[PDB]
Amino acid sequence: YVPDEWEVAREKITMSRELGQGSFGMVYEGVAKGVVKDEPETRVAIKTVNEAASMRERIEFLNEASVMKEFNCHHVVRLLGVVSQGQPTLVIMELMTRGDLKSYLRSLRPEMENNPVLAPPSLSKMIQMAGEIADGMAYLNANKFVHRDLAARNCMVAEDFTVKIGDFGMTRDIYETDYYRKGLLPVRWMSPESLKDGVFTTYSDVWSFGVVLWEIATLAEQPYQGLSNEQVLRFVMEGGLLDKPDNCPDMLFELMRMCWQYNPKMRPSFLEIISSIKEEMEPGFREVSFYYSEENK
Ligand SMILES: O=C(NCc1nc(Nc2cc(C3CC3)n[nH]2)c2cccn2n1)c1ccc(F)nc1
Repeated sequence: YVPDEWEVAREKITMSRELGQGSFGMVYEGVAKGVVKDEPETRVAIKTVNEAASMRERIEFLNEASVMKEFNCHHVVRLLGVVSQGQPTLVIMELMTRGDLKSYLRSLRPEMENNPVLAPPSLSKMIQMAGEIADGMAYLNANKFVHRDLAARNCMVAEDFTVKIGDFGMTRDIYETDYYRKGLLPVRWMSPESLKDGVFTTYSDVWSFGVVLWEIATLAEQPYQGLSNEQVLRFVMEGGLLDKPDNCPDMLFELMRMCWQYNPKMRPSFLEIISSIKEEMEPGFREVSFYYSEENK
């Protein structure tokens, strides 16, 4: 691994409580100095590798993390720095206190005790999440990337409830059942063309986005529940679709349906998705989004 402008002296990092498991190891919260301009103390997340990992693994952890270096969008989790000189190997990133979107959605399901409970997210809360996710995705596409694993588990929730495209390749061992080996495919999120030809584009990311909306509307139920992984492949490739979740506003299901057009060319783009809901976005969206930025053509 070649040390970069992203290197941060170990002494500038403080690690406290653990947050949750990542791909190469436990993710911690803590504080960092000089990673967000000249801020002496910024709350950050700290990715680690298990100490008993080889030199090869540590380098692989660092190389994977480096793909994030090119991005700077309000609706994509930011990489802040890297600790590669000596051990433990660290990656410093924007702190998302509310965890992955799949865990956050699952935490909103009623508990089964006799106590009071928050009603499920309103349509406006669901649209705000849809817009922020679509904005991060429109940003990635403008930067010539195909995500290939867009799903609620790969989105993160901030303290203020802002949803962002999360850190890349972190949930394959957290949500094992969301992946199918017979490499590892997230079949319940895949477009018919990706299942048939193994090809992924922004239009297949759009398909997966529709699945993310269905996850939001069901509080992260498993898509195509009652179908096995092989049955999912067959059902989707034959033009089968997910049912409208009970109580899902038709407006929201219609957007899912546009995302699930069998032909990828007939699917809306992420910019097209945002445009259709922009009037419903909180006013700050016009100030922070890629959509309203100078970068959006
Ligand atoms: O890291 C993931 N999950 C573990 C986790 N992380 C939390 N917060 C956090 C991690 C990060 C960046 C990786 C450094 N920022 N904020 C957190 C807060 C509460 C419980 N958890 N559990 C993860 C998951 C999906 C996805 F797409 N990307 C990353």
